[PDB]
Amino acid sequence: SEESQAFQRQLTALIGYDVTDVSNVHDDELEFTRRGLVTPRMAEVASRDPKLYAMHPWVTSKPLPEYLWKKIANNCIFIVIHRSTTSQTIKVSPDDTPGAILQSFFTKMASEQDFVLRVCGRDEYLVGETPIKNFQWVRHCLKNGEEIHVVLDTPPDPALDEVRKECDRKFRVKIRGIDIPVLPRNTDLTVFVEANIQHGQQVLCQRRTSPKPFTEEVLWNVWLEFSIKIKDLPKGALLNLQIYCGVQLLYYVNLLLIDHRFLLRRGEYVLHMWQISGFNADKLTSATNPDKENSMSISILLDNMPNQLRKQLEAIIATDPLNPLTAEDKELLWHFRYESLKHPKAYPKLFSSVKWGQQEIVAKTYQLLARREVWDQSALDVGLTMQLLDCNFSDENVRAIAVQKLESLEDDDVLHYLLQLVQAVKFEPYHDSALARFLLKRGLRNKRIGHFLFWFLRSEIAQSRHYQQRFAVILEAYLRGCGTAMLHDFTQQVQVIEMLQKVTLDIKSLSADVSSQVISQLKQKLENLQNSQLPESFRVPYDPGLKAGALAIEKCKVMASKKKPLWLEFKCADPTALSNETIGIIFKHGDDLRQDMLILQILRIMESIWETESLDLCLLPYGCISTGDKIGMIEIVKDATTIAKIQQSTVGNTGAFKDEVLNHWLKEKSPTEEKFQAAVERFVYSCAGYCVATFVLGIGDRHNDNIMITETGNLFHIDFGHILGNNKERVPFVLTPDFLFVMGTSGKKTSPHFQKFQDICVKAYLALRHHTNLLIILFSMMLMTGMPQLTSKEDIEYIRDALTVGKNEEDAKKYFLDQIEVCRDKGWTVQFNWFLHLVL
Ligand SMILES: Oc1cccc(-c2nc(N3CCOCC3)nc3c2CCN3c2ccc3[nH]cnc3c2)c1
Repeated sequence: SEESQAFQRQLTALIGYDVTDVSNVHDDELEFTRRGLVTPRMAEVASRDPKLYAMHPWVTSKPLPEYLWKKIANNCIFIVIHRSTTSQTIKVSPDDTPGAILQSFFTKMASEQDFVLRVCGRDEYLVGETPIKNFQWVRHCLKNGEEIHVVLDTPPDPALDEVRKECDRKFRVKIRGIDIPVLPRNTDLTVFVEANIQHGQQVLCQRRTSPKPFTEEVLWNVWLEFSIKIKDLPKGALLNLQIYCGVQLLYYVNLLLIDHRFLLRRGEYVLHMWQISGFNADKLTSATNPDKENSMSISILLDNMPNQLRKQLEAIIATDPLNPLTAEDKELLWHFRYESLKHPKAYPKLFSSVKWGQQEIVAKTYQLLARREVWDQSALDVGLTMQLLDCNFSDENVRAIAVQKLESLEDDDVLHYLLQLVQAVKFEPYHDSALARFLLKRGLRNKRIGHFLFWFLRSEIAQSRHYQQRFAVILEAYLRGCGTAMLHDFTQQVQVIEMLQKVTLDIKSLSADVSSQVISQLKQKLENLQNSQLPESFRVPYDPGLKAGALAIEKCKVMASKKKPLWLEFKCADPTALSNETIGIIFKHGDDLRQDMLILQILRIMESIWETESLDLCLLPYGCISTGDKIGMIEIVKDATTIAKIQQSTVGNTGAFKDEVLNHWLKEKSPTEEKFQAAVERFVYSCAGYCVATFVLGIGDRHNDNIMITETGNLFHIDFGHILGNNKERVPFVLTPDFLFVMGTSGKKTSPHFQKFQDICVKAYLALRHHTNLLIILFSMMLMTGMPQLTSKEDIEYIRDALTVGKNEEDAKKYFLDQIEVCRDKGWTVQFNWFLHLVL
C-alpha cells in the first residue's frame, strides 16, 4: 500500500502533473471527477476482449477506393509470409479473412496450437473477422505501390496488459476588492471590475463597479445586484469577473455559479486570475492561476405553417455555422422549434436561439430534447456533432446529444478526430462530461487511440495552466486502465524524450551557424546518452506500431535552422524488419508544435474527405507530437529536400531559379524514365493537394525553404508555426514557375500534364466544398484552442470566403482557377521578397 503510493508517483511523472496536489482548488470537483470516472474505467476495461485488445487490429469498414482497386489485377493479392530464414508467398482474394488463411498454410499449403500473423518490423497485426482489404496496413502497402510482408508467430499475452487491482431574489455578488503584490504599471490609471453572468459565450447580464484609483490593493465592499433571478440560473452558467482599466482588459477569472452537485455556490472566494498578453478557449476556464505569488486576486462573497416562413426558416437552416442569426431569425427558430426539430442541420442554430437565462424556456428546451427521435435516427454528421461541442454550447443535455452521435463512429474515425475532440474538452463547463468519458472508453477500448490520447492530453498538460488540472484527471483516469504493458511503454517513451529534450536545450545555448566542437560536442552527449541510460528500445510517439532502439550516432546532427533542432536517426529495434534504413526524428525547442499538430491533422481529415470521392492527392502529413513547452518531435520523411536548397545546387546563394532545375534534380534521381513518370505523376498530384489544402486553410503564401519534395516526386509543406499572422504584394498560395516547367509550361502555355493539375485541383476544391460545414467547425475550433493571438472572428471569416460559401459549383471553379493565375501572373515576385525578408 506504500507500494501503491510509490506507483501513484509513477502515474504522476508520466502525466507531468500531480492530481492529488490540492494547492490550486476551492472545491472538490477535480477529486469528485477522479472518483466519478472510476466507473467508466472499470466498465470499458471489463467489456473489452483482451485478445483483440492486445493485438489492436487496425481496421476500417469503408469502401476500398476507386483509386486503389485499379492497383489489383485478377482480384487476387500477394502476402509474403516469413519465418526464421524461411518465406512463402500466397495468392489471396481481397476478402480472405485472417482466418481464411489459418487453413491455407497449416493445412492447405503445408494437437497443433494457435499462432497468428504480424507485419514485419511493426507491432501491427492481422487478426479478427475483417476482410483483408479492411486492414489499414494492407491499404497502405497497396496505395504506396508497396508489397505486404508478415511474420507468422506467437500472439502477445493478454496477461501482459493486465490492469492492476483496486428563491426569487435577484442574484447578488459582493466585490470586496483586488490585490497584486507588485503593480508593474507606472502610469497610474483607474480600474473597475466587471461581473458578467455568462452561458456559452452569451452574456446574460453585466454589472461593473465604479472606477477607482489603481493601487496594489483596491477595496469596494459593494453588492452588485443582477436582474437575473437565481431560479433562472442555468447549470453551467459562469460568473466571469474581469478587470478593466482606463480602456483595456487586463485580468479575468471565472467561477461556475452552479457546482458539480447542482448546488448554488455559497461562500467567500479569493480567486487568482490570469493576465492578458499584449475568442480563445483559455478565456473560459474554471481553473484559477496556480501562481499565487505573482497573480492578481479578486475577493468576492456569495450569500443566498405558411410558405414564406417555412422558406425563411429553411433559408436560415441552410446557412453556414458562422452565419450570425439575427433576433428575427432566433425568434422564428424558437417559435417554430417543433418543425426545426425535424431537421438535424438546424440543431445548432435552434439551440443557439434559446434564452438560456430563463428557467421555463430551458424547461421547454429540455422537453424538446426528449423528442429527438429524428435526431437519434439521422446518420452521423461529424460537422454537426462537432458544432454542438464548441464554445457556443454549454448545456450538458445539448452537449450530450452530440456525444451520442460520436458513439456510432468506428475507431478509424475516432483517430481522425481525436485531436479536436480532446481540444473540445476545453469547452466543457465541468471536469466530468460525456465527452471526457467518451474519450476515456475509446481510449481504453483500443490501444491505438489509447496511445495517442495519452500524448494529446500530455501535450496540453505541459503547456497550459488554464487546463492542466482537468486534462490531468482524465489522463490519470486513462492510465489506471490502459494496463501494465502500455504503462511500461509510456514510461519508456517519457524517458527517452526527457533524456533528449535535455540534450536539445544545452545545444541551443552554445550557438547564435555550426561549430566544429558543437557537432562533436553533440556527438559526445549522444554518445554519453547511449552509453548506459537509454532504453533498449522505445515506441515512436507518432508511429506507435514502430519501435526504435540504437542511435545511429554518426548520422545525427544539429540542423542549420533558425532555432537549433536535432536531426536524429535511430536503428529499428525489430529484427524481423525489412531493412537497415533508420528512423529519423527531428527534435525542436523554439516553436509551438501544437499548431503544427492541429494543421497536420486537419490535413489527414482532408485526405479522407477525398477518399469518399476516390480522389487521392498524395499528401505527406508527417508525424509531429508536441511533448512539452515550445518543444516536441517531428517525423523525417526519408529522401526529401526543400525547394530552397534545390536552388543552391545549380544556382547558389541568391537568385531567381532556373525554371528547369527541379526536373533536372528529378531526372537526376529517377534511375529510369520508366520511374520518372511516377515522379512528375506524384508531384502534380501532391502539388495539387497542398495548393488546395493551403489556400483553404489560409497558409498557402509560404517561403520555399518551408516546402519539400521527395526523390520520388512527392511534394509537401512543413513547419506551420504562427504562419497565420495578419497590403504588400500577396500570392494566394505557392504555385511558382519551377513547379510549372515540371508540368511543361510558360506564362501562356497549357500541357497535357497541366490541364490535369488545372482539372484535379478544381475537383479537389469542390470535394472540400461538399463539407463546407465540417471544415468551418474544425477551423474555427483550431483558432480558439491552438493559435493564441487569433483573437478576432474576422480571422475565422477567412475560411468561408476561401470556401466561397453559398455559391454555385461553377462560379467557385472560376474563383479558384483565377487564384492559380495570380500565382502565374506573379512568378517569383513574392518569393524574391521573402529572400529579401529572410534577410531584411
Ligand atoms: O512541422 C514542422 C515544424 C518544425 C520543423 C519542421 C521541419 N521538418 C522537416 N522535415 C519533416 C519531414 O521530413 C522532412 C524533414 N525539415 C525541416 C523542418 C524545419 C527545418 N527543416 C529543414 C530545413 C532545411 C532543410 N534542408 C534540408 N533539410 C531541411 C530541413 C516541420
